Amino acid sequence: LITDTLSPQAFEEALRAKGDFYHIHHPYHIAMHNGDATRKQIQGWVANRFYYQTTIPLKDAAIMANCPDAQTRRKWVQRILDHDGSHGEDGGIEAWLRLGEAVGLSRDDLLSERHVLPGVRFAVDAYLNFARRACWQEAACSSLTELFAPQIHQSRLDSWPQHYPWIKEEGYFYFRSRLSQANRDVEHGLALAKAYCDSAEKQNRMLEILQFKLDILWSMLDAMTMAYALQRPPYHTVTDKAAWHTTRLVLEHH
Amino acid sequence: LITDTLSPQAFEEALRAKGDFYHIHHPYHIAMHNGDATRKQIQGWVANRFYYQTTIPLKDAAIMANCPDAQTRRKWVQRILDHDGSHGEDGGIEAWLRLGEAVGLSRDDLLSERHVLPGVRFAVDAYLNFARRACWQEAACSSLTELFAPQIHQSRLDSWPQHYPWIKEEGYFYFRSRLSQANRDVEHGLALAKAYCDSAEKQNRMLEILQFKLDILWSMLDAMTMAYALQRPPYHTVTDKAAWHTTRLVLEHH
Repeated sequence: LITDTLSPQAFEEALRAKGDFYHIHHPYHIAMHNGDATRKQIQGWVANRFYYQTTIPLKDAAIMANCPDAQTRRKWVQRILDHDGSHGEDGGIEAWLRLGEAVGLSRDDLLSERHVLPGVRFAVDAYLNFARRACWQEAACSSLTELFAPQIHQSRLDSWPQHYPWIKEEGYFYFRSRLSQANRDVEHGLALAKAYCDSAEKQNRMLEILQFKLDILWSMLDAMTMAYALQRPPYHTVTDKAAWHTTRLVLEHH
Repeated sequence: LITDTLSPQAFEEALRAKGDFYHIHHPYHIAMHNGDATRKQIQGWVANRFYYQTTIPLKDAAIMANCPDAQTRRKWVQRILDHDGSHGEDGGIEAWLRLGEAVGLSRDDLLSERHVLPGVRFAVDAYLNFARRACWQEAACSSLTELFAPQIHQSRLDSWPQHYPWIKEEGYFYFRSRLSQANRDVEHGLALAKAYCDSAEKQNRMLEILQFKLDILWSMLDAMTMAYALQRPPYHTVTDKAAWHTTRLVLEHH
């Protein structure tokens, strides 16, 4: 807990220390990364992670709708361009679609969202809903967990292909290459947090908002663990079929 | 799937069939009902279920804010009176607090919401956010899962006191009695569904909405399973203390 307002520098260090809770320390992430995960588990990860990615532009658009500052909006929309693709070219979403096919899932499998677990949906939807309601500074700042991402790993040829030979190399490589080409300022979140949180009370609240964001990523992986690692998907005691809801009910009729 | 529009009485039977997916069929509920749950699992269940219970009034008020029909609102508001108490009298929320005391938790433990798991929080908040955005008819109809609740928590000595004699008898009896006195019309959502859902398209959508409501309840028990039955609470690889966010960010500063 903070009593005396931290300085921009020490506040940056309180923010970065939340990195210890990043989802890379989740066992499901670790099993995947070590080559220990099964085919079902990989495919389930890609299909559920896909839901988080197709929601990010809705979430960025929500922030912009709450942002009366044109200069901020000019930087922020690059996040939407990134995912959706612009100038008639392909974007991040197309990268994730290429990974799906590389791991053996079809375009329609991913796009339909049919394999997305309720637990994943609720966590991801919490992110969107926070961005719809919170002030734009607070919602924008929550994007700074992106600073905890790996080294953009490539000194690892012994990492995925190697570990999972059944994954098609063409697709995987298109995925890694579309993503290393992002144009969004991954730092904007931190710069904004440093400028905006200029009192003890805001700084403490921002650390809680960061915690919320981390709780979302971790909770996505809990849901995957239950379903694909522990044999306990929703309703397993009553049916062997997938029976969870499959619709973004508030945004689409059917 | 529904092909051609079902009659009201036949549509009712399709809604009732979804009770096969009610949360009483979840392993965590079964273990509690069977006498095999631990004290930590029971305490964790009361604390997390209490987050759901304190949210119901907010969700019912969100329905009312979207309902321009006075006649509906006069029935709906009794749900709020049931939960919060009226004319000085106590209400269902006080019954849950007594249940918490009865299983060994303090009122501050419950009221503070500090033990609520993020996975429970995200599922419960998805309910409130659906009610805030969906048309009032669709949001109201989801309350019909209350029809699936068994004989209002009562059986010939098979219960909780014989399996868990450490449960305090005063609190427990206050809980069972105080909940039996609710005045809300639990059928209201089912009567509105039969009147409102008068096409195949509405019927199928309503079935998906009920499924969404069922997925909430199941997903709350998944998160409790992960924390209290499988020793995998959030961040268990990095810390043994509780580090999840504990604040309803969009409704309270701290």
